[PDB]
Amino acid sequence: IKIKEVKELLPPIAHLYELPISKEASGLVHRTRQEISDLVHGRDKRLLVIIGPCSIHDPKAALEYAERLLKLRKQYENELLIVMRVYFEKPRTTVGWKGLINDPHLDGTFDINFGLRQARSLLLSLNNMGMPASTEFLDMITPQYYADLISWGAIGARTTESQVHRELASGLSCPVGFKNGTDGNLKIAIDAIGAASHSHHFLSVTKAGHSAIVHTGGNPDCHVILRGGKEPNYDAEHVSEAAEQLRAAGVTDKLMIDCSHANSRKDYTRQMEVAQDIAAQLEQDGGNIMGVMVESHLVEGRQDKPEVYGKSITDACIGWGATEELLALLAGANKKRMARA
Amino acid sequence: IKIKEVKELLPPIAHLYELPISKEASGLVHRTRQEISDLVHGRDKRLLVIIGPCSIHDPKAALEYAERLLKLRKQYENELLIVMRVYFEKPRTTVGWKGLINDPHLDGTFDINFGLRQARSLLLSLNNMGMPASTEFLDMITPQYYADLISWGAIGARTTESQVHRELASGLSCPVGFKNGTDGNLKIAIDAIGAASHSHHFLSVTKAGHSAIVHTGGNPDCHVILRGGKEPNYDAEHVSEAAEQLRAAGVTDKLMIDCSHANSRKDYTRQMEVAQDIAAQLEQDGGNIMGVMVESHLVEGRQDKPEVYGKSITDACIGWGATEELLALLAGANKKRMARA
Amino acid sequence: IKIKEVKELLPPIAHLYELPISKEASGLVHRTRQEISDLVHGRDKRLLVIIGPCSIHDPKAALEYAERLLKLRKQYENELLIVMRVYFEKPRTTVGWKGLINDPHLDGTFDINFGLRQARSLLLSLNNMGMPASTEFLDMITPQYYADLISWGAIGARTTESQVHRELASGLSCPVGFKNGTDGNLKIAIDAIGAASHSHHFLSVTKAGHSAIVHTGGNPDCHVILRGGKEPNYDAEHVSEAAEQLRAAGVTDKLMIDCSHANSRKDYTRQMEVAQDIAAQLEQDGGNIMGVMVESHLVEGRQDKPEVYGKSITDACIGWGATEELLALLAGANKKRMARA
Amino acid sequence: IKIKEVKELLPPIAHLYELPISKEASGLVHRTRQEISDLVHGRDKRLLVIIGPCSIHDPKAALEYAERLLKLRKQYENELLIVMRVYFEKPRTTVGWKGLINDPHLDGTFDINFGLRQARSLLLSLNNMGMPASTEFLDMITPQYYADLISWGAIGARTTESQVHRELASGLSCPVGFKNGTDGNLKIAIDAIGAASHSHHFLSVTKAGHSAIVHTGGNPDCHVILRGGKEPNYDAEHVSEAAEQLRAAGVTDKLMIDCSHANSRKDYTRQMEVAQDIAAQLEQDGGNIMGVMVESHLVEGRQDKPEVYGKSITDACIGWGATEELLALLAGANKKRMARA
Ligand SMILES: [Mn+2]
Ligand SMILES: [Mn+2]
Ligand SMILES: [Mn+2]
Ligand SMILES: [Mn+2]
Repeated sequence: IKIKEVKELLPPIAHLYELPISKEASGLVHRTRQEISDLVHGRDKRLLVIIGPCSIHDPKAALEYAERLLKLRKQYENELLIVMRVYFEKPRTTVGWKGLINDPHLDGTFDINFGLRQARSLLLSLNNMGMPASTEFLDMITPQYYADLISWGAIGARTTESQVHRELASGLSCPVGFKNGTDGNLKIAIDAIGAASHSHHFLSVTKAGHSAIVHTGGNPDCHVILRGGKEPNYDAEHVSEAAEQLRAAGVTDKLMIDCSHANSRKDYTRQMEVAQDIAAQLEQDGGNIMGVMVESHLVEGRQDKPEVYGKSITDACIGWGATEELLALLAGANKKRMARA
Repeated sequence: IKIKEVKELLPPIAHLYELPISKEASGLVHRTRQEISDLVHGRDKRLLVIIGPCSIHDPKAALEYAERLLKLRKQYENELLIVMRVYFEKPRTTVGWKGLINDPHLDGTFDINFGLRQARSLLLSLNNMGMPASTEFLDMITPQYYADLISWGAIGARTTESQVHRELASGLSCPVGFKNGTDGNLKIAIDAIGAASHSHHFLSVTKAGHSAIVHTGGNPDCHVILRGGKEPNYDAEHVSEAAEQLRAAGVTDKLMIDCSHANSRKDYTRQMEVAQDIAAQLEQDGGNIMGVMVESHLVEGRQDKPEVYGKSITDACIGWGATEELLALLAGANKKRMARA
Repeated sequence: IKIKEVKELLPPIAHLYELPISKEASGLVHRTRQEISDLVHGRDKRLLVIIGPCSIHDPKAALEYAERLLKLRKQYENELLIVMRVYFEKPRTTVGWKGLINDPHLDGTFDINFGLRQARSLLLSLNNMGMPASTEFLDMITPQYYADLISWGAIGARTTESQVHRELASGLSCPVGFKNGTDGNLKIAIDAIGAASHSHHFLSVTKAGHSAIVHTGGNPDCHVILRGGKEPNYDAEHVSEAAEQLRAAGVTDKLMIDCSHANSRKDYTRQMEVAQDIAAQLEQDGGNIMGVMVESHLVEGRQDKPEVYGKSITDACIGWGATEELLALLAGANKKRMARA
Repeated sequence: IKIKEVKELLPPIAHLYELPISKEASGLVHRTRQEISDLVHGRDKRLLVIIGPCSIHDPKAALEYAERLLKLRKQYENELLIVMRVYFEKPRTTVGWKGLINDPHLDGTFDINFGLRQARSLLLSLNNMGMPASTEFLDMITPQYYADLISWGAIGARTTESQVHRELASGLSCPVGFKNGTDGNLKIAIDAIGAASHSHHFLSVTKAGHSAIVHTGGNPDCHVILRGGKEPNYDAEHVSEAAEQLRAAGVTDKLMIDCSHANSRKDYTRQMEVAQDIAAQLEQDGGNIMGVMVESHLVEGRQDKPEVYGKSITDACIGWGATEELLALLAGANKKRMARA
């Protein structure tokens, strides 16, 4: 009774067969993961910029966004390592649309086989055009379908404390950022990095769709993300305090700052103020900052229904023009940080 | 490449074949779930008491504990509905032993097939002798191996905000309690009840060990568990405030109070003080209280290595004598509440 | 031990997702099966003609063959029910190429996943143009990949006596012809119809690639195929004797005659002689004949290597010109049989 | 639609977990296989004697039979290599009971999971007491459940010509005997050896119950079994003709003779007469003979319903006293053949 239906799911290998990773995508992913690892461990001083839509609901608008962003990725490549946000899985406060995978037709039909196909296809097209991709890993089974095409992964604020999410991260091939908790707790993200760096044994699902025991090796390229709590936590004093806590736990004291969510108090117009503060830190010193996150789309704001093209149906985003402004600000500031060497 | 090995896992059907649920277990589970549902919705005024070890590491001692507890379950049955804690999965702050399923030989061999077998076998013997069982559902795959034998489930403080745990709960056949967050946030637990009461579509693993899309019906019997935060939250004034919030979200305002963890501040001896405060609430009014949780074993305290029989290797528990005292206290207090009707 | 390796196999559902059966193919298949069932039980007097290549080794040629045969299928539709031979699985006397599924690139690479995909795709294109398809079911696992597209099936002379093939036939949705044995034993085909008409329990593999127990309903539309032994068995006397045996076993006394294999002494130039004999039987009486089988391709003969387009690499076939002749012979003869209403 | 239901099947790993092969069973199987291989290729001149019930329908009687046979296996070990017949799969002419796996309760309930469990359990008890085991491999999926416990396999007369059976044999770790066809055709057995000695790619089912592509290495230890046809084929003249044909095909000219089935025809006691003829051949020369097959039980004859203990419900068997006599005859004769070294 509590389970109304069990439905057919295609295993990852079906999608892999139709959409094998190309040589060029495979090289881009490999390189971008190493370049990000370098930032995490303080070997390079470019700023990782994870930027793009709160959520992907329309592949067409995503590829249009990617095309515009790719120009800026290239233009700023000596200062910034730009990776697009390509988020397919959304955690809700209670209920709501959980993302393109879970319900790609945006109407309660839950066509997950289509969703996974469409996700893999978009990620392959992105990597093929030269745009690497990032996503939040929320589900335990979906990652086998597309993790080979992801250069950087997030664990959400709502799952940073979760032991199964820490286990998942311990087996991912990409670097992973763990967000502080929804009321501001940083210690859980520091503890997550500790957990995810270790080997684990746990149950998962293979590429062929069958359950198995997996033994992971640990992920050495995890870091923390500052995304606000009851109050914002992006400023120099908060960064300095986090770095101190990170060092005391013996993990990397390089961290990423989210300009959106609780750092902008859920007002997309405040993302630019955050980025201005970060720019000012980078100009002064800013040695503990390795990255920033930005919720950005073609058109600003949000809507309940997907009426307007290139506008978020989840958290409100800045628009394109404001995106060019914010990237130019961050690239100018980091150029100065990098020259201080 | 961050995956060191993938190992063979027996599907649930293998364990179900060797250990089918008996008529008597099945009847006990079905009726205990309905009895608890009645407490969650305020139809009955007995107190649900979830009591037993922080963790199971030794089935033999668990059965000895269960035989003692069964006499009290019977004695107090008009005032208390006593259900044993049989927790096979432990969330750690960073790393550590994750419980009997994950590493039943307590030595880092991760014999999960044996662990699942042993979990199911203990649960079946418990239900067969008349003692119903409760556990924390932490892993997404393990529950198909033994959920049929569980009368009440917990979602931990660290995972209440996790969407995949809310989805799990929405498909469970037992009532589920959601703990408030580790620093005291209640809202996430109230939100979880909202989420878990609804229907979801998500990926899970069948009894045959294959991935599938599952469509759940929603769980109408979820409630909150007060387990402390930065400060304890067990007293009347916290109960009253939680009840108000619960009513404002339109969900059940009957809740459970954990005498252990952050409500005792990690001093097991304080579980009795908490239970005394609860008793005084039940005596004065206590209409919003439907249950208590208690970490109890044969022998009090804790130890790092499993040297002493019937003594915890995880959180410190009260011993058997203090357990008899606490249950007498709660039964006398509730008998008065119940007479007020 | 003596297994050199185990390799990844996509389950049927992967192929069904990429190549769903169309409305029109589904209607054609349903219709053709009922029409054939009518022949098997003597409800209609058209002649079923199973005609085409010994084996498919080039889908392009097969589609060209089909487009030609389609014009004859339409032209003769009141006298003949023409169904194309689309055989993907070949039994060898010892070793040799086992067909397009087993080794589609014809070079010992055994790309079975490609082979299955290609088989399904050809079958679907055939049914979509209006040509129904027939095949030999030799393998126990391959049928789930394409049986939905097959209007008539054979069990080979080498497998008619095999219990696992009889079981298979008992669960197929198409009519099935059982060949007499390689030395001329007819009793095993009669026994096979008996067996295949009954319900069975046995092990098989689901559409999802998992082993299971299947309980079949029996196949009421089975019949015998006369294909020679030590000596040919196509003549009136053999037909009369077979009919008698069939009636004595209580099964349908309508049978099919193969013009090729041991009835032509493995000499493709002899197929026309057999068809002439059959025509003479239809002209005299021929009441126990419901069908013929013919090995036919664009170009006559055979070759060891696939050098010449539209020429067999297995048993030698008659060419297109000889095919037009044979069909016109059979249609003229059956028109007369049918007019004796 | 012609599938009335699909039912749950435990994979081999479930049975392997409850009944792992012991060290002693594993040593016995390994040793027996090699010893049989030595017979097949003429390195040792003991006679393989495959002896026991036509079919196993009662594990208790089978173990009692094995305890009696063991004493003779030991007594005759320098002359004879005695292996018990433990046949769980039976090919029927049309329909009938297909053996203990397919329907263990002998009542049309088709409890295959119980049947596979019982089969494995008996085979393990037999190997543990020191009695090695032989069986006919008829089904494609069942072997994974118990082949590890089999020292010699047969392919039946009915399936010798079947390509999927030849494939199966190519992947078996035991020596395999192929029977001549039901009407006496020896060539198909000789062709089967050729086939089974080669490497093949085909679809099969893994120990975890999932379909896969398998690549076999070929079985170098196959041989022919003379089991009669239109006429018996056990005498010196038939053996000499078979040896010649075997040598002309370039395979082993050491063969086995079945005393039962079409060699003894309608009189099971004629098995003794066949064995007397074989003994006389061994005394005279008999260089091409490497083994015999005998259908033998505690009690002679056969019955339709399993009313008498230790009596066949399939083909009629000689009784225990005749079994002692036949073994003594064969051992005395072979002792003389061997002394002519
Ligand atoms: Mn967002
Ligand atoms: Mn605890
Ligand atoms: Mn042919
Ligand atoms: Mn027999």
